[PDB]
Amino acid sequence: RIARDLHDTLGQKLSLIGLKSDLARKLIYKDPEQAARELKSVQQTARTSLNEVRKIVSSMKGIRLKDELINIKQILEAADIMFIYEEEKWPENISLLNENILSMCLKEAVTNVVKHSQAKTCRVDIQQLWKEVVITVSDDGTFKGEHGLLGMRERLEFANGSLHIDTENGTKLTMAIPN
Amino acid sequence: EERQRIARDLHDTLGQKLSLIGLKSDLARKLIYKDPEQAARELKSVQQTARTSLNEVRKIVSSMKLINIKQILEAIMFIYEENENILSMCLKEAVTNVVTCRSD
Ligand SMILES: Nc1ncnc2c1ncn2[C@@H]1O[C@H](COP(=O)(O)OP(=O)(O)CP(=O)(O)O)[C@@H](O)[C@H]1O
Ligand SMILES: [Mg+2]
Ligand SMILES: [Mg+2]
Repeated sequence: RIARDLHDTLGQKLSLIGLKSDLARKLIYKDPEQAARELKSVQQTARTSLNEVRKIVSSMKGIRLKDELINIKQILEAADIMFIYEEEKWPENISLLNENILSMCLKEAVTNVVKHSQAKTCRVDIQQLWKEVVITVSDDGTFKGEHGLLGMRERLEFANGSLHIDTENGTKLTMAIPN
Repeated sequence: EERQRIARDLHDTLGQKLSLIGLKSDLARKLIYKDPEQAARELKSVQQTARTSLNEVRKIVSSMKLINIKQILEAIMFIYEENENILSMCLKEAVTNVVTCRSD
């Protein structure tokens, strides 16, 4: 996973930084022009490696719940669906990891609204109850069915939480996760 | 805090090594003609830092992914007589540092 990306994209860059380096050395007196070229190559590869790092560190830190909310506001307004959120007391101390899980889920949910729902409006509820945080997303558009969905289910279930789908007044997704 | 530790270490050591590869590379370039033996020295320095980054990636990977302490002690006599993450990592470092040990 994280290991294959690290080892591969980053590994291959770093390996290459060494090889090109060593080549440019071999050419300092025989072909200084070609040493020079080789090293701009080195610097370009090193810069992009820094990008790779950025990305990896970003996945592993996890998206924050708050930031995911902000994001879904943006997304729905861009799809012209109306964003309703009656703000209430914030989740006590949810896991840093569980909070990512919720953010990822909420993401794919809201996405499915802008994609299939034909919805006018979309409600988002975040509430802390018992020793578990539950987020609800409903949308007033007809359900189109009966990847992403089974995905939420599983992420959330290895988590020890659950997912429900209700297609009576649209599609109301309910994710719950322990802390 | 474990994915948080890992993101942090990756960004730390690899952040720095890659900037250094940046700057040194750029220097050797500046020196190809005005000072080639120095350009060469600089570049050996770049290769070495690429090596050590490869090592660092290698090790972090190893943290996500006892016989070993025994033969590492051999190569200095040791005694032993018989959460997983924290305990194995911490004992590994413990004996790396001691390199008689039942704890030495
Ligand atoms: N809010 C919604 N309104 C209406 N239908 C929905 C819906 N959310 C999901 N669906 C239905 O579920 C189907 C598949 O959902 P899922 O998210 O698993 O796949 P998808 O079609 O979004 C592509 P991906 O697998 O890349 O997400 C859709 O084709 C659609 O019929
Ligand atoms: Mg989908
Ligand atoms: Mg030590």
